Amino acid sequence: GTILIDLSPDDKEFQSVEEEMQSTVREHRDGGHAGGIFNRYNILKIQKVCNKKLWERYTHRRKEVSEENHNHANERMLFHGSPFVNAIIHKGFDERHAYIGGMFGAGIYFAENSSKSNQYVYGIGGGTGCPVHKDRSCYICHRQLLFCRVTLGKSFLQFSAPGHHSVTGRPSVNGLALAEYVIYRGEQAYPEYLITYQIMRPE
Amino acid sequence: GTILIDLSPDDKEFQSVEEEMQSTVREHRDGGHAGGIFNRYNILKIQKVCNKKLWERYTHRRKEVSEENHNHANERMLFHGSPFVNAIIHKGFDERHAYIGGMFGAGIYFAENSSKSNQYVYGIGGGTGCPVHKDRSCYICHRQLLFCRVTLGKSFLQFSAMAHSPPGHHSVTGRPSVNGLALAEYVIYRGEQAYPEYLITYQIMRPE
Ligand SMILES: C[C@]1(c2ccc(-c3nc4ccccc4c(=O)[nH]3)cc2)NC(=O)NC1=O
Ligand SMILES: C[C@]1(c2ccc(-c3nc4ccccc4c(=O)[nH]3)cc2)NC(=O)NC1=O
Ligand SMILES: [Zn+2]
Ligand SMILES: [Zn+2]
Repeated sequence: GTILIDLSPDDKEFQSVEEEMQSTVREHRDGGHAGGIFNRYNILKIQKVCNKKLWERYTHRRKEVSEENHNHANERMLFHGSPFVNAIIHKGFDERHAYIGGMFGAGIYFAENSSKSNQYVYGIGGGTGCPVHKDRSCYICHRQLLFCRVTLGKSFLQFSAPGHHSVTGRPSVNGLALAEYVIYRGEQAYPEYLITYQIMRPE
Repeated sequence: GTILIDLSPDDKEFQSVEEEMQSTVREHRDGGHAGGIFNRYNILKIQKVCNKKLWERYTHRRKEVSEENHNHANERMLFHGSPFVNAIIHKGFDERHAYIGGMFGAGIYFAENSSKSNQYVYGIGGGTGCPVHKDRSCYICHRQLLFCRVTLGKSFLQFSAMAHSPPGHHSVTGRPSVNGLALAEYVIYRGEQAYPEYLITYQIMRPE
């Protein structure tokens, strides 16, 4: 089903996805333990992820949700990082992609902060870091994030210090952090862009 | 200078800290008024607090106390709840964090019962409860406690009915004399005598 199409760096679509990726980088309270130390990325590639059957699975679920929420899908574009980005662009999101111990309750997690999703590229907590150097802050190995179309519908607003289709994990302390979100059905997200980058060591 | 490092639920360090939380829940004489009604917590996250500077400030004070007490720091792990948990992990403890009207005197209070420290998450007596529902028994909103390394030194034993250190003492141990299920509470006078080692984020859990 799945084909990847390169966006040229000169394409406006490449440029708006890049800018979203760069501009939603923030400092993390772990000092970069999980995701490494950086303020921006070297963007290597941006690919549109085209799969007709996964896309129809998304629009169909989107429909159902809009119709349970006064015609409002409450659709966002959000980041997702995972060691399973390959399975996801081929087979779609599903239960095995759910973060069981997630801070806002078991489900599939998405972030407004690209740098938050970056923390999960090598697994929970950055796991053991890159597979080549075991370096969570590796500046050499290439990473991927997905920039995804997510249907939130009626979102349960949860604060950190049934009748809902998602949870919004609002930040409270950390007046720097953006929102995180959780869906319970894989069909409510579609992995539209695949972004290959390095994190860049600061000056 | 503070960094917070997540511990994994599979880490035995995570597990020891959680069990310390859970196993020290008790009934309170307020029926849950200040801290809410619960028998256990839902632990969302445990982070180690790393800050090289506050840590040296802690150990320098501990050595002093230890020496003044015949080489016994009398160091414990104790809970602390406070609306200012975020400041404390950055700045450490100082006299801003002293409960002036505390039962065992003006100073900085620590509990062996996690549920006792939980009564202070939203202020003394639980203030007006969570910032969003104004509900002191809120089962939805996230709370944080600190589990801290605390130097007692020579501790003055004070019995209860339930500023400046006492004469040549480095702390007070407050021991409830009526209720023997209640565990001890402690007071220090110097912020440097405590280090916030873990930050635990949790919800109290509704019982059935
Ligand atoms: C590796 C895996 C997992 C866990 C969490 C995340 C993840 N968690 C997040 C939490 C907050 C914000 C973003 C993310 C995010 O982009 N990704 C990704 C994959 N853990 C798991 O049980 N299934 C997964 O797919
Ligand atoms: C809010 C504040 C305060 C007062 C009491 C407590 C507190 N009091 C306790 C008393 C007994 C046992 C534990 C605690 C405990 O964990 N925390 C914490 C903060 N009052 C204050 O003057 N400074 C504070 O930080
Ligand atoms: Zn590497
Ligand atoms: Zn609340």
